[PDB]
Amino acid sequence: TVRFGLLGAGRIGKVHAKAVSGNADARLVAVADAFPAAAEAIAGAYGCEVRTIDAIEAAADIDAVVICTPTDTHADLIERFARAGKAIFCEKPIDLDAERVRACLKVVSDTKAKLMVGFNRRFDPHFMAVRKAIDDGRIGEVEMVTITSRDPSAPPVDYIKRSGGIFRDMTIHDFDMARFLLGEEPVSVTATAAVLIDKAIGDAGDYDSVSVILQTASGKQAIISNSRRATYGYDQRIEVHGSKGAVAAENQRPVSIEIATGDGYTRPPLHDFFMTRYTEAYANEIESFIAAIEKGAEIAPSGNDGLAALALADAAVRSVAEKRQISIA
Amino acid sequence: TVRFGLLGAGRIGKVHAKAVSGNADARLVAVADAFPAAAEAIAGAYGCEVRTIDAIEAAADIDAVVICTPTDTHADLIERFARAGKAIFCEKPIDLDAERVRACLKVVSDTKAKLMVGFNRRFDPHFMAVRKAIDDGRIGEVEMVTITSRDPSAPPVDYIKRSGGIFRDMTIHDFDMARFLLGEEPVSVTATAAVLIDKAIGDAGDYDSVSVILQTASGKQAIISNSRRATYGYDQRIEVHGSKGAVAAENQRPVSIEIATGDGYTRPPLHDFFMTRYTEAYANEIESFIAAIEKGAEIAPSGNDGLAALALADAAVRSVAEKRQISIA
Amino acid sequence: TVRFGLLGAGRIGKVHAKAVSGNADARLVAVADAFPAAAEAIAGAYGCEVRTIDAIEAAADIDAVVICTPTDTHADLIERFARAGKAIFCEKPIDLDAERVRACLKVVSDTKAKLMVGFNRRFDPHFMAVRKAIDDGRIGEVEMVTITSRDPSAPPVDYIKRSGGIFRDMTIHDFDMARFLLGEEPVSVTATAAVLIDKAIGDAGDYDSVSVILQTASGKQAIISNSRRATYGYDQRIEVHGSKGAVAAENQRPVSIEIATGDGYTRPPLHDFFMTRYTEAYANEIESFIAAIEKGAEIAPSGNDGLAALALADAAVRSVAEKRQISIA
Amino acid sequence: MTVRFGLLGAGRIGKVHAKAVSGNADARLVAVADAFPAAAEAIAGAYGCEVRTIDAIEAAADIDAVVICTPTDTHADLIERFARAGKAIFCEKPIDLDAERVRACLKVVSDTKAKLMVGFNRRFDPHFMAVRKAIDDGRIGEVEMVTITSRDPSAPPVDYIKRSGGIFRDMTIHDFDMARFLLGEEPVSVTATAAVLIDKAIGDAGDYDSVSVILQTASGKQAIISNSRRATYGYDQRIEVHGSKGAVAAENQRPVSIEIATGDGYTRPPLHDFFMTRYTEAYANEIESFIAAIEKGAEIAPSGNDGLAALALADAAVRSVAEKRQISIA
Ligand code: NA
Ligand code: NA
Repeated sequence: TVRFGLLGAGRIGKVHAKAVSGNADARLVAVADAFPAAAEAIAGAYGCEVRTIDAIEAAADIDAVVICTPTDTHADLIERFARAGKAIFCEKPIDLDAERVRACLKVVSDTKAKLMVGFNRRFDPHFMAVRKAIDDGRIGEVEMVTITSRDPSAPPVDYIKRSGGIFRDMTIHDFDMARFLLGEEPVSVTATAAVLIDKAIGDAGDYDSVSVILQTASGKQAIISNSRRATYGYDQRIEVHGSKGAVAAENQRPVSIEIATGDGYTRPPLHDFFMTRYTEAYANEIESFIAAIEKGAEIAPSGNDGLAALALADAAVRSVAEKRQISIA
Repeated sequence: TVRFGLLGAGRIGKVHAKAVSGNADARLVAVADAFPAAAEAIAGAYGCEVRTIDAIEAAADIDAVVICTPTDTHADLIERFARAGKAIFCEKPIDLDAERVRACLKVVSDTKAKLMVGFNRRFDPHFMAVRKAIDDGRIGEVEMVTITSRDPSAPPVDYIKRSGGIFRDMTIHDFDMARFLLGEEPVSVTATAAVLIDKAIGDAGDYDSVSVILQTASGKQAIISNSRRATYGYDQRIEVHGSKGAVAAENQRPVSIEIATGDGYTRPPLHDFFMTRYTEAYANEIESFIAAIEKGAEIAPSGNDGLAALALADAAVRSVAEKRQISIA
Repeated sequence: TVRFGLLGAGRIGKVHAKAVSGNADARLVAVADAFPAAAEAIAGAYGCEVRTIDAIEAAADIDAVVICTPTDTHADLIERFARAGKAIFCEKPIDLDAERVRACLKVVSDTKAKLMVGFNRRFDPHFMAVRKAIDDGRIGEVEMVTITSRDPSAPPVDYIKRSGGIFRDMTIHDFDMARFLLGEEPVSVTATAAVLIDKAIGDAGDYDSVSVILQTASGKQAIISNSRRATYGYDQRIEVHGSKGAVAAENQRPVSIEIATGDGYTRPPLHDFFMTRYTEAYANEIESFIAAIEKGAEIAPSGNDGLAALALADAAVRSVAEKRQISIA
Repeated sequence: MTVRFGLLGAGRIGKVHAKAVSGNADARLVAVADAFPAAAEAIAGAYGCEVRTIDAIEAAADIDAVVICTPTDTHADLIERFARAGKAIFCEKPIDLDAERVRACLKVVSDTKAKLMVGFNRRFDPHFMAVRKAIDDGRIGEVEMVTITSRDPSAPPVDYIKRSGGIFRDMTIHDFDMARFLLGEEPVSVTATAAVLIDKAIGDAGDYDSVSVILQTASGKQAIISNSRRATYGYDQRIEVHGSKGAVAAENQRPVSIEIATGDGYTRPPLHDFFMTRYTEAYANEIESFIAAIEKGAEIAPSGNDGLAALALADAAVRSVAEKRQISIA
């Protein structure tokens, strides 16, 4: 069985701890975090040791690591763990700077490391079923993709300043989803953006409401709509229109009931955020990773996928600034 | 009693006739049409006269006209009937050339004439309830609009050649819808396009699958998605995300049943023909005209709504060709 | 051209007058009612005559009659017009007393008259589609039928006293629906009942909340649920489970929008009034009556359908009182 | 503290509880038993617990609680034995098919102050719980009329049918419990109909496969229940409650929710095959509630009396079909 070390014991870390513990072929061996209480919290809940990042790098009883530390640490930590011969799962992003990313990937290649990036949406049972429908020919040739993502609320200002901006922090999942759904590469990005929700996000130099169109060489188009706040919860919809039809995945909620009164028919709001919306996705993610470890199996999403997504995000940022379509090729 | 002349005895003409005839405050006095069998059938159906356009224009027993003739006759007809002192309902568009439309409206302004343009979707009960919800404060401030429209099949190449292209012929309804749903004027347009469905359309100098982002001065965004072909029928969706919540209108189908087997739960496809989808909007549209004549209120959608829609289409054509964001004057 | 007399100028009469007039194969010739002004308002609108019932019965220029007068006149009027050789459409029921109904139908049979009873739900587009799915074999052999009907508001006591009680007045439509969906005769009825909504209904000797199970000789079962009051509107559902799958018809509302907030996703309530739900069914029913006259066609729903549905109501009453399953002779 | 569990029975239902016990943070699966050692071994293999005998689990100091997933004819005796041995007991439905036997069993459970929860897992489903909570919160006013539809993907085999006590005792039993859960009051009368519409071999075995039931309470509230042994579209599990101020319903669940639209229509996937995947959250919540009962001493629901009450409704349904009349509940 595959022995895991977890780095980062915050929201994202907890979600991965659960997934690892839930997986029958995986053992969660140690946790590390800057805040010791935060690693202890997970150590208790799951019965694993607390350790330093250094110690996990050094330990021969760690086959793989899961990196859920802050954004600034990622590229460094991947390189370190690839040097030490660990299989690596790293949460988005590899880095905010595309050149730093390329450097980090050279190391992975040179060390022959297994790296999976965290685009968890590719492992959602619902979104997977959309992709399998496309693969089975149910909608013919893909033509037009529509992706709408709305977070329940914006992060605080401090996270925004470090985050790399909405396109890189939020829209990046959707850029990856567009690549996942289209079946081929976007070669052009045009984007609009505004600050409609909270001035303070503008003051920090970010946007909170963005719209994007990507186009491939064959003309297929993907439209992305993003908003940092929705009162009804975590909006996560995909839709693909094709020559033979369309396929969509509806929004998920934790509980599905309906109450009818003179005021109408009411169903509950959506999941608060990724923690509960993507529980099954996290389990499928870890399982894929394990298959990619214990067998020599194709890793996806790869380091190449994290870069391509950032490339689109960078190209969107510029599109907004230069008020025009930005080539990628 | 409002005395009507009808110019155009085709499919739409037949509908508007039905509406006018059955309205208690209006009478269909005469019909004019280049197809003499078509004008005769309507005359027989509603016991009114067949007249030439000239006779209807010069007649003293006609208070208003419904213009359902081909697009290239619209501007000229509007000017003539304004000068003759009739009130005018014209089917979209006024003309295809912005410059021509401007000159037409100068004539409507100077004659002080009543002109409604046929943007029927403003009169759809479902879309009207969406706008009403926004008016009632139910979603707070409008932030992001998404509009999806897909026809059940492409037009024939002869129709395409005199249509003025997808942005002017199809998307024009969505541009108006966007203005209807946004609080505000769009001041920028950006667009992508392709020929995904039938190369005969690309040859004829047109696109069949287009995407459009519009932004207002306050930064509000509307996204428009159009496809000329959808095997599942006539797809007409609007959604508006706001600060307090979101509102949307659902697709319509002629019967609401569901059959469940080992293959799944299946509901029928949507309407296979636009006129069946919009039977109520066409009725409300004329009813509203006839009512706005009598009390003599100011009219929407108006000539300028006709122009603004077209200019937005014009900017979309440029935006694709110039691969950049185009500003509205 | 089928020439009609309308007997009864209340709200139902007005709707039926519309249907007859608008039909290319029918003319509304005369209208009777106990209140002169009611009859005059209809006749005047359709440019036809006010006549006495006696005159319509004697008249050689009347081919068919629509009966919309009070229930206690139906059996007598049907007999009269059957003897007079007119085709007959009668609003339910023939009479509240099954022996009286049997007498009426013997006269109908000896005179070889044509009689349709107004079980308008058989002509609803949605319920017809369900029945067509069954006829086409899409659910295999019918096994289990579930019918739910709930009114928006309970009727006033004076309505109740002349209604024959909930089973004869309300459930009667569901009993006919059951026969229509089962495609074979129920032979047993088991029912329960209560006064849950308004004690005044119980004080008048009636119930407001009832449950019924019908079973056929082959063992197929239909369950019926009825409530006199639902704050969410006029609930009318049918479901049929069969050997290969199941089929259901969904509730109808005036507009199809949805608002999402932190309180959840809310669709509007159902129609608040029954005639608004059944617009098309009333139109189809009359259309189909007129086509059956033009042809020499077999008229359904027939007098016998009227009797069969009442016999089920009578058995339900007795089942409630005697706490047992009642066999239908 | 950690609750130490012995599992008795390693079939389908046993596997589902193994998973739920395993998945719970406060519990450890220590021992499995089964009459077929391969089946037990398989569960021991996959979870790293021991294969013991039932006698051993009974005598074991290192067992706090048992989950009884053995055949139905062993339930009442096993409950009495583990009650006397001081284990907390979770028992899959039924306690017994015979109400007098159930009564004798509950007397032993009461005399030994044993903790017994019976397996009406539907009460722990997040969707059904939220229906009940909405009713508790007053969102539909006073309950008036309940409608429950349950349809299995396909019928069990004849050998199972013959030892099952028949469709009312074996299938509808869950819906009788659900009706009591939703109504808030006891049914006092049962009237039912039945037939063999699906497979004549069920009828030849003395059972029915398609049944309809109406329950009524003293205040007049009514519950209609519809059951079919076979639905091509999967495991149909719906509840609906009409009240004075509105209605509340839980829709069916399916494993994947997508929609494909073509000229043929808009198609969503079929439902869950069976209880194994439909009720995974419910089985977690149930074990969680059982542990809470063990840890805090809270009174248990679904209790022994709830198992008895559902069986008494089933017995009344059987009589109602045979006698063609409404049967009152003692
Ligand atoms: Na006529
Ligand atoms: Na555990």
